[PDB]
Amino acid sequence: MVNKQKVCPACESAELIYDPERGEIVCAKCGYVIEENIIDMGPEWRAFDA
Ligand SMILES: [Zn+2]
Repeated sequence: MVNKQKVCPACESAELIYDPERGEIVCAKCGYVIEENIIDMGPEWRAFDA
């Protein structure tokens, strides 16, 4: 994260789009993802025991 953080830093295409299946947000132009891990709590997904 650096500066505003939005749009496409790649192609200059401000149209992005969301991806609820992965938790992603991609470009609507070049195809480029932005982030794809929109979470940080970790209920029951990492580490296992008992
Ligand atoms: Zn783009």
